Amino acid sequence: GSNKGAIIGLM
Repeated sequence: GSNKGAIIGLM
C-alpha cells in the first residue's frame, strides 16, 4: 500500500 508495516514503527 504505502509502507504501512513501516508506519507501524513510526507510531
